[PDB]
Amino acid sequence: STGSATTTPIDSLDDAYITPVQIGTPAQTLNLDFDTGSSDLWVFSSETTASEVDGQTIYTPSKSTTAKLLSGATWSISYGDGSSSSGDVYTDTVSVGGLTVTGQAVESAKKVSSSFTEDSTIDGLLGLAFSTLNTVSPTQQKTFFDNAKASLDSPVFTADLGYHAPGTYNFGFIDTTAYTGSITYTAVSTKQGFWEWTSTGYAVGSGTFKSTSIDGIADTGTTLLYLPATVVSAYWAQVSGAKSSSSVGGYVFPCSATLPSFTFGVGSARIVIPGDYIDFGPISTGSSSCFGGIQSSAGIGINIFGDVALKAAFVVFNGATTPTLGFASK
Repeated sequence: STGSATTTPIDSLDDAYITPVQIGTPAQTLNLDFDTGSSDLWVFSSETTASEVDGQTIYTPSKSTTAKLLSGATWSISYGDGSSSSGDVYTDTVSVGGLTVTGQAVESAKKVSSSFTEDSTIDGLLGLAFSTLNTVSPTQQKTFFDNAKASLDSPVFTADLGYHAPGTYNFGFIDTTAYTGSITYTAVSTKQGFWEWTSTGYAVGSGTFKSTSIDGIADTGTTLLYLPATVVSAYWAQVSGAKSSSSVGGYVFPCSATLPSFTFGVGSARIVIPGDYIDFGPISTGSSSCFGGIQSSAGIGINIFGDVALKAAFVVFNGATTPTLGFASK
């Protein structure tokens, strides 16, 4: 079996992408953020503290004939940005673009931090990292991908994110019309529970490619590209007036400047991120200082190939016994 769903940016800056997901019987459609950097499927629900809900569509397990409370199970998660959520667990039927999983753990949020409450367009997260990161206690739960794996024609899912435009998440097949050239596959380490891989280098604009190993994670749930200070300083030194600002919390650049492209290596292949993808617009409305899409990973401890990098490629997440990541130009 296969599944195919359209994912749409939530705003004009591609801050996040939402994909409709059907939960329960009869279906309740919620717009979830597909996150390859986490492994919990959690939703805003009828149990979420009324003051922490601001416009989201909520899941109501009492209206679903297939919902079952997973007795005693609780969850609690904290994200890299400091945001957090917790609550209880239900099992229910979950379908993504025609692909159905029965008995999927659906983590009902009882409490959510301000960051989630503010984002009225996001009803929850659908985690696609390895099930070893799932926070359900005392019995760890599987991700939607892990549960669907046996039913899939191929144990893969693909991410084809758009630049200021909708894209697609496909499960169980590779659309040979969505990319150009060939797909370069690279080894994945599942040791930390992430889609962790090694980039073979980088180039800034039309500069020469520097071969150097950069370990990092393929993370659809992170907006920006976070790389070592050395790489980020080499990029921003090519933009007139660019600087790191403590007030803002990152590199900013004059909105009038033209940004060079950024190339990252995948084995012997090169992925080119156009300069336009690195522009995140004014730091405040009317400001002449614009926020950069390439930031330092020094304060995080892990390099992250977020949406800025991923949207420049057709990306294959191969969940076979020996996992791999595939990248192709598009």
